Amino acid sequence: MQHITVRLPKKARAMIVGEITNVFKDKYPIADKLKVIPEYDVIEQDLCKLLSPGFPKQPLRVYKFGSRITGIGNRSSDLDLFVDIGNTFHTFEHRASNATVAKLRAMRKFFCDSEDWRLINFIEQARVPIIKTCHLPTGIECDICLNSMGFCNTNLLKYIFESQPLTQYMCIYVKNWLERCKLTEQISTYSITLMVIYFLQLQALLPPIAMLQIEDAANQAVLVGPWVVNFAQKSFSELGLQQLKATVPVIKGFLRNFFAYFAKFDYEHFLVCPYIGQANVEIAKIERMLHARYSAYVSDNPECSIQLKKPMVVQDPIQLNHNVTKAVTKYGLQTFVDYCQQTAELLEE
RNA sequence: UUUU
Repeated sequence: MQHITVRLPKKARAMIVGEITNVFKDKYPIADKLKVIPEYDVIEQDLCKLLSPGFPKQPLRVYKFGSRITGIGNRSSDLDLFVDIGNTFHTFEHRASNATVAKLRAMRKFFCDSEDWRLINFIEQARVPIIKTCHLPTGIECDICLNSMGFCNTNLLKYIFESQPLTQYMCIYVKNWLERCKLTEQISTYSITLMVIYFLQLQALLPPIAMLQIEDAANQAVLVGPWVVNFAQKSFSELGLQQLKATVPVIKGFLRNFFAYFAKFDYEHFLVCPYIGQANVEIAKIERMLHARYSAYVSDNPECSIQLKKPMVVQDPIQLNHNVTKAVTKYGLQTFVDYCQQTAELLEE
């Protein structure tokens, strides 16, 4: 039924037509508090204590990432953890190597055997293989991986959210909207975070990521494989970008325009592109617009170019070969677009 | 297809 709009779910409708204050009165203070709590040090220490003996004579470092750490989490959020065993931080594996899978396999029995951890799932077939486990002393669910890129984009999001808090409020709202619309199986919280970032770049409220990664005498790249993962941490004052105070009216107006924008976006020809950060970035052109390391990387890993023959293209701003929405279907996109359209209408005054 |  491509000729009928998919009706916005009632659970979402009640939240939209409900006051914007109710959305945040509790959620923003909680999310900001959860960026740093002492439980995370316990988890870190316990994870090192656990795994060290299993990898003697190898450096071991734990890096926390994901929605808790960036400031859009809630009490039921997982904590994402990158375990770096043997200085793997700067190694990129689009799909895990057999050596990486072997390390993850060896880690599994440690969580099983420890009374401090409940093994929930062992997912070795994923693009980013993970161990899902509950840290029992704190009750916090942890996703443990061997891939540094999530930590890298977390540090970027943190800089963005701290410099321009409107971004953080918007991501908390749209995260909740996605859950109430039952879209999470297709569109992740991370995907819509990038969409918020791109929308605000178009409003001159956030920099293009590429502009933060100019390579010259004063700035060199931190490379994870071919990807530039660092960025200049300049004040927005120096970048020439205004910094807004989030108020309920300001937030509501930006959300209305956000949903209006993605309701009318031409997903057939354009991609959401926070790297470039400019309007109307063509799917047909993006691959020729990236740094020379991208072309070299694909030339030597030809099945690892960005997947552009997909209904919806949202490019990760650091892992430039990753369309984070590659799993969205034609009907999933129609659903999202229809929900955006109806949400924009309900936010009008 | 499963982290971000």
